[PDB]
Amino acid sequence: AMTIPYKEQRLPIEKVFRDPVHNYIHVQHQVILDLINSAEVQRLRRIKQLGTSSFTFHGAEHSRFSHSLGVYEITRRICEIFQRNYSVERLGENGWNDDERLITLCAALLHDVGHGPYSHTFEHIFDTNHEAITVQIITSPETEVYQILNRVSADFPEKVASVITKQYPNPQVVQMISSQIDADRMDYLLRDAYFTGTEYGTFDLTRILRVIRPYKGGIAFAMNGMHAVEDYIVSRYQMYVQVYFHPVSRGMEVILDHLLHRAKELFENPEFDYDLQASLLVPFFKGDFTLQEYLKLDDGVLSTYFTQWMDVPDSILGDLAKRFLMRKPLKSATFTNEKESAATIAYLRELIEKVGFNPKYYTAINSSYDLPYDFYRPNKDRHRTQIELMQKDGSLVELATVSPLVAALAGQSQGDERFYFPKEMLDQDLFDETYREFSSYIHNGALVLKK
Amino acid sequence: TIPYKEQRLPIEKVFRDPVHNYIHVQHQVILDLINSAEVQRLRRIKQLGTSSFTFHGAEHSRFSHSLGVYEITRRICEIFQRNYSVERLGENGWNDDERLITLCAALLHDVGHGPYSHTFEHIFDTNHEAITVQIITSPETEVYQILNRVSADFPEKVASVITKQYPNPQVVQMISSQIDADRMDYLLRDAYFTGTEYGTFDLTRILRVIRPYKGGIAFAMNGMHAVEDYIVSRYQMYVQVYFHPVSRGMEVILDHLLHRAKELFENPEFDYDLQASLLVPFFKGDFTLQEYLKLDDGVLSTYFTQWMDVPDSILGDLAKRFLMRKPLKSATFTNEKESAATIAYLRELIEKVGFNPKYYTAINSSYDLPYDFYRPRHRTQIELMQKDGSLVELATVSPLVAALAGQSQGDERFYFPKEMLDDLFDETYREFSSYIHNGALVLKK
Amino acid sequence: MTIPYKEQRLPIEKVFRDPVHNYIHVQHQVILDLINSAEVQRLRRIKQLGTSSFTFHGAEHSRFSHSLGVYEITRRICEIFQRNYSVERLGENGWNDDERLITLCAALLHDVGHGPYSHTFEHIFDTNHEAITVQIITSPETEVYQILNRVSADFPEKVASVITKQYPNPQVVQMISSQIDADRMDYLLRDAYFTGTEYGTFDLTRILRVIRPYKGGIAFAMNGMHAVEDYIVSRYQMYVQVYFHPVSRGMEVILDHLLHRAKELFENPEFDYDLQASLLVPFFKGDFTLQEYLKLDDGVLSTYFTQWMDVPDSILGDLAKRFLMRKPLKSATFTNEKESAATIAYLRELIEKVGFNPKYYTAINSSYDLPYDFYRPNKDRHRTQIELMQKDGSLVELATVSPLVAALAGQSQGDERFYFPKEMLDLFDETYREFSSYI
Amino acid sequence: TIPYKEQRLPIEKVFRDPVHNYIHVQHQVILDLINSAEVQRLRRIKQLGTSSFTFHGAEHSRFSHSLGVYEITRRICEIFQRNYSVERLGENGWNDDERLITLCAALLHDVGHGPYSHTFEHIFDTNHEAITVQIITSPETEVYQILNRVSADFPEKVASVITKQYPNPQVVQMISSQIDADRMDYLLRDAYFTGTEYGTFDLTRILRVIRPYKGGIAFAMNGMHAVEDYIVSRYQMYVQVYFHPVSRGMEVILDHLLHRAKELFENPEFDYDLQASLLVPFFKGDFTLQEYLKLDDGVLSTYFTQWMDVPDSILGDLAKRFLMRKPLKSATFTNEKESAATIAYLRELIEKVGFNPKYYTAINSSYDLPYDFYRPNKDRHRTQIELMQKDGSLVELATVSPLVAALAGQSQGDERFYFPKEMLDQGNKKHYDLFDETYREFSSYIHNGALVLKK
Ligand SMILES: Nc1nc2c(ncn2[C@H]2C[C@H](O)[C@@H](COP(=O)(O)OP(=O)(O)OP(=O)(O)O)O2)c(=O)[nH]1
Ligand SMILES: Nc1nc2c(ncn2[C@H]2C[C@H](O)[C@@H](COP(=O)(O)OP(=O)(O)OP(=O)(O)O)O2)c(=O)[nH]1
Ligand SMILES: Nc1nc2c(ncn2[C@H]2C[C@H](O)[C@@H](COP(=O)(O)OP(=O)(O)OP(=O)(O)O)O2)c(=O)[nH]1
Ligand SMILES: Nc1nc2c(ncn2[C@H]2C[C@H](O)[C@@H](COP(=O)(O)OP(=O)(O)OP(=O)(O)O)O2)c(=O)[nH]1
Ligand SMILES: Cc1cn([C@H]2C[C@H](O)[C@@H](COP(=O)(O)OP(=O)(O)OP(=O)(O)O)O2)c(=O)[nH]c1=O
Ligand SMILES: Cc1cn([C@H]2C[C@H](O)[C@@H](COP(=O)(O)OP(=O)(O)OP(=O)(O)O)O2)c(=O)[nH]c1=O
Ligand code: NI
Ligand code: NI
Ligand code: NI
Ligand code: NI
Repeated sequence: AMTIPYKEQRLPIEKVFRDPVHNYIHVQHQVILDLINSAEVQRLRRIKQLGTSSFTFHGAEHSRFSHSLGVYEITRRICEIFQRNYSVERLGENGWNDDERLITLCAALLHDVGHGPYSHTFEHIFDTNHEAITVQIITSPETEVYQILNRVSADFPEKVASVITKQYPNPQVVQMISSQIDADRMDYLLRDAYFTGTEYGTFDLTRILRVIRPYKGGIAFAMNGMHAVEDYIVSRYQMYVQVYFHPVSRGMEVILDHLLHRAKELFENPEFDYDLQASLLVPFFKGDFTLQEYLKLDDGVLSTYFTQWMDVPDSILGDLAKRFLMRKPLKSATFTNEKESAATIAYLRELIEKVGFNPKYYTAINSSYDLPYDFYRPNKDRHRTQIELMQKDGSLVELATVSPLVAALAGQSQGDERFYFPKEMLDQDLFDETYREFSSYIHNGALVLKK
Repeated sequence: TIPYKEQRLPIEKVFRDPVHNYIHVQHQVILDLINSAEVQRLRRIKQLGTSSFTFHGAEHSRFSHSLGVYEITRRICEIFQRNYSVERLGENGWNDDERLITLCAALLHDVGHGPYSHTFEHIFDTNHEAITVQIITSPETEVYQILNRVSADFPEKVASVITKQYPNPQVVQMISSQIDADRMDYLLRDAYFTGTEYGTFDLTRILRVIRPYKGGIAFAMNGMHAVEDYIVSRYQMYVQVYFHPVSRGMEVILDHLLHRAKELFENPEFDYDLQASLLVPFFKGDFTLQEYLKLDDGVLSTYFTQWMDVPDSILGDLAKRFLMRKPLKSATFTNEKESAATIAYLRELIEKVGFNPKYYTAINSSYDLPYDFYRPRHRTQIELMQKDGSLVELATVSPLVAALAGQSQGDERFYFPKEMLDDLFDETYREFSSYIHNGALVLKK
Repeated sequence: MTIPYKEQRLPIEKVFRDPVHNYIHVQHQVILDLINSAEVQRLRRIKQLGTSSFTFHGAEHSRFSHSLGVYEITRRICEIFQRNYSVERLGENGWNDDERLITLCAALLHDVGHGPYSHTFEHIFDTNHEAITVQIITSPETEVYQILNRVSADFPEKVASVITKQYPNPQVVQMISSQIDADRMDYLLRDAYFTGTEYGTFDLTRILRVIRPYKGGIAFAMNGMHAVEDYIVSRYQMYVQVYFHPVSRGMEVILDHLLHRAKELFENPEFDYDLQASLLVPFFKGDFTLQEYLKLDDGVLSTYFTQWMDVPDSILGDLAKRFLMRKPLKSATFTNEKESAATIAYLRELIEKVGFNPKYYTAINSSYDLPYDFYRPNKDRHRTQIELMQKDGSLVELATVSPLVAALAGQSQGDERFYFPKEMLDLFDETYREFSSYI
Repeated sequence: TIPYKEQRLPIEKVFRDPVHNYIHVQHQVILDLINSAEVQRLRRIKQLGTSSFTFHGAEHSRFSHSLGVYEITRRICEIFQRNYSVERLGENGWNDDERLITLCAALLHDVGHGPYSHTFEHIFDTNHEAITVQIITSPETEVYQILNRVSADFPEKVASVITKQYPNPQVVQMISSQIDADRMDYLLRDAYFTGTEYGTFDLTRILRVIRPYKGGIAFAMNGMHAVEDYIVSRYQMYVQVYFHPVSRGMEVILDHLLHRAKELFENPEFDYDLQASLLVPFFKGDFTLQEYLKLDDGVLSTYFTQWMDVPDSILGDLAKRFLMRKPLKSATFTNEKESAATIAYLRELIEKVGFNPKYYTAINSSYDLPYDFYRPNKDRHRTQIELMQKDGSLVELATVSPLVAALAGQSQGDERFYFPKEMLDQGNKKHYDLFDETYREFSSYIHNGALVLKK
């Protein structure tokens, strides 16, 4: 027993957290344990990983907390492997340097810490940015996370954040958390599939762990593992078109967006004279918030305020709050492009209006390209956009050049376009002719462009 | 127009479920119930309460559990109709005319649960069974309007299944018995989401041996082992998950947090605004059904977040302990009588160092918990059906089930702040420590 | 009075545990009798993948389990069709559940004519499994026929017409045989399950959620395009990684040359030795009865091989050792059959210098010859389309709307391999320490 | 050149396996053993014998099981070496010099099994452990020539691990104990192929807590529940799969079929040709290793097909019953002594309708099957699963697990009486009246799957 500095302190016994996806999360460092236990990581239990997806895939109730630990776990497994077989002691200057282990472990655990409730929707209404806030959390002395990291060394908070912002000077560390095949994507693809119940949009983590390699340029995958790397791209693409891009979840998302926007407009309007009782949102209505105010938000804050709003003297706010709480998403139809459809969309909005729906709150144009999921688009100008396969002689070849399957998927390359509207426009009074004519513009789930 | 009662969906509707793969909805009435306000609200209430603090995958809702119970129930009905109908077995067979009502009841069996049900009923004296019946039979609810639209007597009938007075024992026992769709779903779903997996017995195997008869529901003798596996899963799920001390430590905090909130609300000397409008009728002890329906898990945690800044050190700390996961630790003890003197002394030491033992200690046993154990109320027991129709008791023919019945080492725990086991309060902490060895009380005083 | 055979539903359905589908559900007496019949039972002793097990050692599943899986998938389709898309609701574009029994029987029986190592066997002895399937279904001598004849007199021929694609209900025909059918779906899933190529598994439940009858047969909902894509990708992965594997084919060549060599020394009227190959005699002669064929299974051949290891012919004895002890020939990849012709003959003579004959130790082999076909949709042939159905009932060819499926189709995966002994790569050293120049 | 014992393959050779995903081979010795004639023939022998008749997925070979056991053992040795080497725990630690012999013993543990091993040993008085040792220690085999090439004394040492005489308890217990690589693979693999998907435990959690100590192999106390799940899976596989009556019905037919063939061969008056050359040494009770090694499942089934046409009624029919799946039906009974006179009477009745009772009936119990229950003997080290406390002391599993005590206390084995199915049923719409009253008399003794003794 010696004087062990904080950065190297180990728990007397390994701590294990049951996880349905990875079986166990293994924790050996005091620092990592203290981070998991910190106020701002604990906060992630109360924020759903998949936002509105749970309305379509009702198993999708998992938290950002569990995913954060999952990412940590995969990262830990990679570090173990790198140290065992591909260390600096074995391979020299560009081998894995295990002094990088702690920072890589912290970066993995904390990568999503700045996420708020329904963050994609919250960011569009309130001009937050989960990435900026992640950095702020890590480096602002008021957080428990900072106080832990600063106890490692004085510059440790800045270093951890630089990993997340991809400015850290070791590409093996950067690319383990963020690349085209990283611990982050690997956990969420496995976890989202496990909980939605789409268990066939799933690859083999262990085979990928068998072929993952560190090198001078970052992280590559041995050539004999090409097929396992293919399965991963297959899962990635399957999860995108089947789960994340689902029209009904997006329909709920549109409601949420329009709900939060109406609230904000009401708060700012002097002619509106009722109390929204939404104290934790006030700083965001005003566009003037602190990190502390932000850290108080989670999914429950929003739904709690929505419940209180079902009684508001505003018919639109009231209805939108109802729609979100009770699951009444807007319906959608596809169109080709914004330019062509413009005239038809405008006219359908007129019809919707005439029937008593304010088009601003009850319609939207929506694309899957707008969502935070990117396709594999390997480009030799941005090295972190490629998946590299390592040949036996140590040379690298980009995945798509050797895999026709991947090249076919990377070339499927397409995001959709949708127009949203109330279902009651199609469900079937002195509005007969209006509904009849609206329906006639919808065929095979698509806008008929007659105008 | 076709009658609501008979409104079968021309195209089946399916909901992907990670446990059962799909929930199949085949009747308009069932779809309408799933879509109704008071079922939807179950999305916002966690099935397992504080268990997620121990098993972080246990974030599944009462909503997904309710759909699961409905699904297993649908599958038993389909097997009953195909293999054991009245058309074949008469009196001992299944009358599929009962399908709609059995399905509505299975879907709604938990609709009156509030947030952190067990804890909530301890503080505010609510009752989920009674509220479930209220929801089904009160005209103000979407659920009622749907059921009443079936026929005028249908709400009361549906509720009679849940009260266990519906005159069909096959219908009653499908929803509630020792082995029913409810327990089968939660064992499988809890196992699936916690990742414990001990509680994965083979459902299709039980579905293959489940039989109707004149006095309820039995299991074919050739399915004894399948039934044993279910008993084993229950045992495991109870001993490993439901009775977990850490989860119960978080429950004690929640309990004490809500009590302190109530006390402050009633405190003439308390100036601060709790901004807890939805909890107010419960603080006051005068609440309506509509007021109860507005409650969910997110309501409580939102209010706890606001409370973290309250000028009451106890309330502020208890809210922090719940939101930031700082449970009381616990140690086992055997006797309420002999450990008493020792417990009283530990409370002194805890107080000595500045924790109010009313808030920062508790006595807790797994006997208090909502779930129970199998020991052979009106019927509630497992019957094995011989090929000749006669019925045998499971425990009489399975020594394994018999052995586990007598296995109820349900503990007793004293809860206390972790700080006690880790400034010259140091001697007090050491004293306290010497009374605790390997998560168990050392009886000294 | 008593129930017609045609209509004998079991009081309690019978279940067969299957690791792929969890359960095979049997609810008709006709189906149970067929399952229990002599010619279906013999499929237990014939491997589904022949020589693949030498490369993927878990692939020891029989054709019997595959046959039951096809039956089971077919049953699930019918049950869904009846529930949601029956004639009662859709008329002419709907499913008529009176067709259930014939469809299930055909599903179950589709492969009954398969012998041991089917592809190889047909190449040497000139047999045809399709023809034999029909023989079995229509010959008074089989238990299968007796069962079907008991349903009604014309039932055997109707069942067979389903297999031969001549039956007048395209829905019945396409369920068993099309571009995505119960057959393909089971073997892809099962071959994946047993080889352990875990992905190559697609989501069957999603396919069964999107599968639709219509007047011209079987189509798939447009909103299920991605599910259908998942199927195509699995298909591609299985072909490229499993069915086309060179090591498995290296064993196929040995077996081919082993049986072909045994034919020769039986045909050769000179050298006299008891081959002991009682059950192969009719096949050497090319005149066999059906009963003679039905006695053939994997164990028969390997039992003969065990004996052939000591036949005075060193070529046959070696070949038998090689097949029994897993000693496969190696292979390399080239492009043209006319361009490479000079390169082959040179190596042939160099192998003969070692003391082994190129006629039995080399071969020309391509992936395109195997009993597996790529999805190649044509404008004229309706059999080669996967049809997607829009909500208005209009059909769209899968490849028209899926670039991924299109890009995979145009990917002309065609192998071309020359086979040679491993002993080449290592008499004295100065014989085969030369011309390894093809790496 | 590098010594054979140390020879590593240029690149790791991976074998796709549906159970363990991959089998990993690094040693030249292991690759050669896998490739050897005696290991290869395990492809031609089913692991579960007659189980495939009740669970039709169960067609996996003893070969894939052998690679599985090797793989699990390799994973354990790997864990033992990097976490519990002698360099770290000294005396209680793992000595990686033992790796190669342990892998060899794991791969070869079942090499002496012939076709339908349990039935075959009953009729022909073979012993698969004896034969395994023979294959390892006999110069005539490919397996010997590989092992002896390791070193002169290596074959004897490999054999001693299997006979459990080898001095290192860690090596012996990894391969044979109450919780070893052998049991772990077949439980998982048998579950995987039968499709009893919930008859499985978690290999990865056991691997996380498995540990060497001076007296062998133990498991960290923090992994007790995972050890529990292993016992649970073990028990459910026994009761649901291995002990299945229909599978045992087919085994009874196989047993009597082989017995009849032996008897017919021994009859001087019966001069018909059985055409079963490879079985003749076994009929005679005089076989060599080489004659045994030629035997597999395909040899037997081939002979059974010919036997369908042999002019003995009993043999022809039994051969048909085995090829065509016509198992004997069965009824349980609890006590042999009290049931004995009744069984004799039922045997008379069965005989009366034309079924020779010696071939068409049987009595067997699950106790007779090669699956032992967990019964820890407090003074017999080998019978126990040891859990290691934080203090380093060992505590037997049942001692601290009520569930395991409950399962271990419920350890029992049935008793069945087997008879032709046709004794019970009377066709579709009954017509066959000539023995009708005998069928009814017989039927009155079979009730609720059990033999009923009249009062
Ligand atoms: N209706 C409903 N569907 C749910 C729920 N949870 C998950 N789902 C799944 C099953 C549905 O088929 C799928 C799509 O949701 P909707 O039914 O609202 O959209 P869809 O376009 O199917 O509407 P429709 O078919 O016209 O009722 O989401 C729920 O609470 N209610
Ligand atoms: N510490 C901690 N444990 C968690 C969390 N989520 C799940 N768990 C699980 C891991 C362990 O199974 C179990 C242990 O909880 P604790 O660390 O609070 O209690 P314990 O007394 O076992 O450990 P301790 O001595 O308090 O560090 O809870 C979390 O966010 N923090
Ligand atoms: N050697 C061998 N491979 C097997 C066996 N069972 C399955 N396999 C699989 C493992 C490999 O994925 C694949 C390769 O088999 P081979 O070693 O015969 O072919 P390869 O071209 O690797 O020959 P090589 O060892 O490189 O000379 O076959 C077996 O019993 N022996
Ligand atoms: N009949 C039959 N069953 C099989 C086969 N392969 C697996 N099994 C399974 C499914 C059966 O429910 C189980 C029991 O076999 P049997 O049907 O021979 O015995 P059981 O006592 O069920 O006779 P039963 O037909 O119910 O009077 O074995 C097969 O080829 N034929
Ligand atoms: C689109 C899609 C849905 N689902 C799930 C999500 C939902 O919970 C459930 C129903 O989804 P739906 O989008 O409703 O799909 P459906 O074809 O079953 O019916 P329809 O579109 O006509 O309503 O199935 C998948 O698992 N995979 C998929 O690819
Ligand atoms: C007994 C048993 C059977 N099975 C499988 C084996 C068979 O393939 C299939 C049929 O089992 P059976 O032994 O036939 O039992 P059953 O209840 O399905 O019907 P019966 O007794 O009337 O025959 O189920 C299990 O998976 N688990 C079990 O415990
Ligand atoms: Ni992430
Ligand atoms: Ni419930
Ligand atoms: Ni087929
Ligand atoms: Ni074994």
